[PDB]
Amino acid sequence: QEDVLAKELEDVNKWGLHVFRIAELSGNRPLTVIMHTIFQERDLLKTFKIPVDTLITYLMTLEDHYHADVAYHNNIHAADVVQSTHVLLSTPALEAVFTDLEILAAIFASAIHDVDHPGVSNQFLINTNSELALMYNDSSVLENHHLAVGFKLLQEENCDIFQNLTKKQRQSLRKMVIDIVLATDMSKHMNLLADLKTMVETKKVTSSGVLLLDNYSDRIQVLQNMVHCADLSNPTKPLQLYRQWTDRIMEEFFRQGDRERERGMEISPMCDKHNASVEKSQVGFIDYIVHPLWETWADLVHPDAQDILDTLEDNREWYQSTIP
Amino acid sequence: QEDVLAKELEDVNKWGLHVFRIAELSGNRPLTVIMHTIFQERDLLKTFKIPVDTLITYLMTLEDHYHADVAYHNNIHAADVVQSTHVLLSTPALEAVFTDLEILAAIFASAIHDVDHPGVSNQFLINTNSELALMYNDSSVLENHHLAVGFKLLQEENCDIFQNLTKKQRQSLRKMVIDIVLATDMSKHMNLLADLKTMVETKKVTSSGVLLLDNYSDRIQVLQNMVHCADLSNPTKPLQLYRQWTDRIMEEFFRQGDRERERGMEISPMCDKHNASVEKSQVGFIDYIVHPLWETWADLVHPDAQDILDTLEDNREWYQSTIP
Ligand SMILES: COc1ccc([C@H]2Oc3c(OC)cc(CCCO)cc3[C@@H]2CO)cc1OC
Ligand SMILES: COc1ccc([C@H]2Oc3c(OC)cc(CCCO)cc3[C@@H]2CO)cc1OC
Ligand SMILES: [Mg+2]
Ligand SMILES: [Mg+2]
Ligand SMILES: [Zn+2]
Ligand SMILES: [Zn+2]
Repeated sequence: QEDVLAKELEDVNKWGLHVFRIAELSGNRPLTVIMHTIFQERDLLKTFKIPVDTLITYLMTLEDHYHADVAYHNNIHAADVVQSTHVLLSTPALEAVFTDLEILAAIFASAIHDVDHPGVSNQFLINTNSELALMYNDSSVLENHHLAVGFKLLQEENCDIFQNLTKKQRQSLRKMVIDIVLATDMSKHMNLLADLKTMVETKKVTSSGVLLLDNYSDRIQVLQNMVHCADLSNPTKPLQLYRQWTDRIMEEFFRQGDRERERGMEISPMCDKHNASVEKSQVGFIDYIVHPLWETWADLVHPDAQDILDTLEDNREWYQSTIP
Repeated sequence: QEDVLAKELEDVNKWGLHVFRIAELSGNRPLTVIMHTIFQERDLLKTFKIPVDTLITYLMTLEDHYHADVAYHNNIHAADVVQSTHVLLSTPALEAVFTDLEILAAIFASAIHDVDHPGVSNQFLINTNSELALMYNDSSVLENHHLAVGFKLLQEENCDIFQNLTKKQRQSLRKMVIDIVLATDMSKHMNLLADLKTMVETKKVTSSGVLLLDNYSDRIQVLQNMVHCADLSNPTKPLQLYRQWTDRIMEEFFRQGDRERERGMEISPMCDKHNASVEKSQVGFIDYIVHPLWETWADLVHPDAQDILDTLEDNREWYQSTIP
C-alpha cells in the first residue's frame, strides 16, 4: 500500500489528481501526504530550513483539526485546494513571478483555509447567534476562525514550521496568508472577480512572456484569486471527481437546511432537501459563479488554462443534459 | 454628594461637562450615571421599552470590564465619549438626520467602544504576538474585542437591554454598532476623514442648512465620524479637562514605551519618556490629526461647530505657549 500511494502521488503536478484515492491509500491523511509531497517537489524544506519532523507534526495536527464528520469542508477538501493551488502556481504565465515566500504563503493559506469548519455557512452562524459570530462581529466569521486556528496550531509542540524564517519573513508571510484566506469568504466573490477582470483588461507581460506584477496589491490579488479559483475548482475536474464533490456539498447543505427548518428559520438557497434540484443548482452555480471566475482566470494566464476551461464547459453540458 | 452629583448632571447637554468630578462623586461609576441620564434625556427607555433595572445591571457590568489600572482607556473615558457623542447628535445641522435606533446605536457604541482595553496599542498587540492579535488576525484587534465583550455582556443575567426591540431592530442595531466601533480604530482615521471631506464637497442641505443624508452609506459615515470626533474630543474641551486627559494618555503611553524598550522593540511615537515632549506632542496631535478632523466636521455642520473649533484653537495656542 505504501508503493501504491507513492505511485498515485506521482500525479501531484496534474489537474485531476485522484484525491479521494489518495485519502484512502494514505489512511485518511490526504492533506499531510499531499503537502509533504508538494513541499519536497518545490524544495521548500531546504529553502526555509523546515525540519521534516516539524512539518509532519504540524501537518498531522492541522489535518486533525478538520472535521472528519463534515461531508465537504474536511481534510480532503483542504488537500484538494492545496494541490489545485500547487498546479495553478506552476502555470507557465506565472513562471518565476512569485518569490519562494509567496509560494509558501499561498500553499500554506490553502492548507489552513477551512480548518475547523463546522459544515454550516457564515449566514447560519450569524443568524443563530453563534459564539463564532459573536467573537468575530458577523464579519468573515468562518474565515477569521480558520486563520486563527491555523496560526495557533504553529504554537503546539514541534509544530512551528516557520521557526527558521527571519522576523521579516514571518511578518510578510503572516500578512499574505491573512489576506489570502480572508479573500475565500464567498461574500467577497463579486468584488474579487471585478478586480480580476480589471487586471485582465489592463494586463502587462514581461519580456519573458510572464505576468508583470510589480506591487503588493496586484501580487496579492493574483494569489487571492488563485486560491479562490482552487476553492471553486470542483466543476473543472474530471466528472467522476466533480460528482463526488457535488454529492458531498449537497449533504452538507441539506443538513444545514434541516437545522434551519427545525429552528423555524428560512431555508438557505439549495438547502431544502424537499424542494431542491441538484442538477439545476450545479448548472446555475457554473453559469453565474464558477465559469465567470475561471474564464477570467483563463484570460489572465492564456492559453495555460484552456484544458481546465474545456473540462468545466463539458461538465456543465453534462449536468444540463440530466435536466431535460 | 448625590445632590451635587445631580447638579453636575444638569449640564449633560453641554460641551465640557465636569466628568472627573462626576466620576469622583458617583463612586467611580461615571459611565453608569451618565448613560442613565442621557437615556432619560433622550427618552430612550420609553422608546425602546428598556427596563430601568436591566439598564443599570448591564451598565454596571459593562463599567466593571473597563480596567481600573489603565490611566486613560478606562470607564471615565467611556463616559466622556458617550457624553460627547450625545452632544454632537444635537448639532442643529443634524436635527432631522438620524432615526431613534440610529441615535441608540451611536450612544451604545460609545459606551462599549473601549471595553476591556489593556492600555496598549493595536501595533503593540500585533508585534508581541498577543492572544488578541492571534484571535483577530492583526485587523482592528482592540476594536473587534471591545465589540465582542460589549455584546457578550448582554447575555448576562438581566443584562439584555435590547430584549424588547423587534428581531429586525436588534439586527439593524447590531450592524450599526459594529460599523461604528470598528471605525474608532485609529489606523482608519485618514480614510474616515477623506470620506468626511468628500461628504463635505458633495454636501446637500436645506434652505436652513440642515444636512440631507439619504443613503445608509452616508448616514453610517456621519455616525462613524461623529463617534470618532467624540473619541478625539479631549483637545476641544475646557483646558482644565484637556490637561487632565493629557496627563492620563501620557501615563499610558509611557508605560507602553517602557514595555517596548524592555522588549527591544521600536518605541511607538510619543511613548519614550526619556525623549518625549508632552507639549510638542499635543501641538502636533492637534495640528496633524484633531484640527483637520474637527475643521472638516465644522464645515459639514457649518456653523454649529464654531465654538468647539474656537476652543480647540485656543487650547492649541495655550499648549504652544508652554513650549519655550
Ligand atoms: C460541487 O458544488 C459546489 C461546491 C462548492 C460550493 C461552495 O461555493 C459556494 C458559493 O459560491 C458562490 C456560495 C455559497 C452560498 C450558498 C448559500 O446557500 C455556498 C457555496 C459552497 C460552500 O462553500 C458550492 C457548490 O455547489 C453549489
Ligand atoms: C489628550 O491627548 C490624547 C488623547 C487621545 C489620544 C488617542 O488618539 C490617538 C491617535 O489619533 C489618531 C493615534 C494613535 C496612534 C495609533 C494610530 O494608528 C494613538 C492615539 C491615542 C490613543 O487612542 C492621543 C492624545 O495625545 C496624543
Ligand atoms: Mg471556506
Ligand atoms: Mg479605542
Ligand atoms: Zn474551501
Ligand atoms: Zn476611545
